[PDB]
Amino acid sequence: MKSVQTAATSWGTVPSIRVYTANNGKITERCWDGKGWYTGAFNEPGDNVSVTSWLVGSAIHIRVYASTGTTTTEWCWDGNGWTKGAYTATN
Repeated sequence: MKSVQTAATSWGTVPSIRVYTANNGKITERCWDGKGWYTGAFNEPGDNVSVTSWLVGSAIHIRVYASTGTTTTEWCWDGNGWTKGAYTATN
């Protein structure tokens, strides 16, 4: 059976949770901050997704690795929007 592919990260004690879903070439984001799931700003092409995040003090930083074919693009959240990161790999 086919299925979408997800990746998840969380932080703090509430917690905040972010769940990324790769579905038929598109990666979208659902978010929890303690009071209901909502659709996040992240929307980028990809058939596979992984994620990691870390705090610096109270500030969250998220890195999402979105892959199409042999190309993995890193997307970066550092508090004010998603930008493309420096990640490269020779796949």
